[PDB]
Amino acid sequence: SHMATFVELSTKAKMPIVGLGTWKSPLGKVKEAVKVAIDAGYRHIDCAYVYQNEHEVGEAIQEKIQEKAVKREDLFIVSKLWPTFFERPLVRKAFEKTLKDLKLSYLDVYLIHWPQGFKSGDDLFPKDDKGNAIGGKATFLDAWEAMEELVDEGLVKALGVSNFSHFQIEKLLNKPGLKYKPVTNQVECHPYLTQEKLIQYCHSKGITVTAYSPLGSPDRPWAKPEDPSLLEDPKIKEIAAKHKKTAAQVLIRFHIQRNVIVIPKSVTPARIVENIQVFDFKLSDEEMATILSFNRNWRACNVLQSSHLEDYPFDAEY
Ligand SMILES: NC(=O)c1ccc[n+]([C@@H]2O[C@H](COP(=O)([O-])OP(=O)(O)OC[C@H]3O[C@@H](n4cnc5c(N)ncnc54)[C@H](OP(=O)(O)O)[C@@H]3O)[C@@H](O)[C@H]2O)c1
Repeated sequence: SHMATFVELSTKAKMPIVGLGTWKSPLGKVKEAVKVAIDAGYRHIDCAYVYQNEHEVGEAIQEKIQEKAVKREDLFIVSKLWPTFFERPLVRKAFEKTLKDLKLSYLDVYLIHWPQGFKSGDDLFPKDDKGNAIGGKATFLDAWEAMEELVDEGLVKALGVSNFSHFQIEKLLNKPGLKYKPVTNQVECHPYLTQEKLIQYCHSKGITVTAYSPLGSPDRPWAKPEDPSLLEDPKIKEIAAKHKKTAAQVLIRFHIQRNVIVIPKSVTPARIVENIQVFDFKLSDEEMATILSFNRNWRACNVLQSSHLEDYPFDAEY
């Protein structure tokens, strides 16, 4: 039986430092994966409207509660608002659909998924006549305002952001009449993209960081063979064997020792268990410095090249 360390948020709520990622987890597999994760000791699940698997995640959560395998109060469920729903009435609708699918009465954290607003309508990925993303009417500051109302009504415990640069976080914090501060910024992070400056900034403002794609998202559709590959990095593997651990476990531990929340995804039962077995070893200061030195400023997940729209996050240095 396993328990992930708590990272305290600015609201005093406790966020498990390891959670389960659910992106690309297919229907027919994610239910069992969540069941396995909960049995193994995971209490933090990372979800999203756009992953379109939340109802299956909801079933597994409900069945485990009925089973008395776990209590709601000890689960930590995160989902995300997709940018085609930034317009106020759509925030509540998308949120409601997420909450129904998940079979919950509240979410622990609700994130802005991506800072650029997209055209509303039936398409989740609106493009023009070329494959160019079409922007929306509402900005992420508009969406936030509607999201704050969710917190006022007890439906969500805390808010956060995903894929924000420090400029965009600045914009959020400086917003007039801000009711709630983000408790986390969820961003890609791993040894090829160390986010030293972004992490430094977020921490200085009492904002935690959640590391996504910590294994380098090998199952991402657009992966190319020549693309750098963290799980096969001989230097990572060599630090692993010294601790009698797998590479995946080092990659996960790396975030833990920087106090960064981390959410590796798997639908494979043995890997789900292996991924939370990371509290029984410690990387030395030297080993941490070596891994930090692998930074390549490489983004595994950067399929959105919508730099024509305002608030493209990745043009900024951090
Ligand atoms: N914009 C955003 O906010 C955003 C973007 C991307 C991801 N995320 C979140 O972060 C989560 C994690 O990122 P990600 O899904 O991109 O990828 P990732 O967790 O870095 O890697 C997932 C891949 O690694 C494999 N894997 C898992 N554990 C392994 C192990 N112990 N040994 C070997 N292979 C292993 C998985 O295989 P199997 O599943 O087949 O075992 C899957 O192919 C996502 O699921 C999502 O919740 C958020």
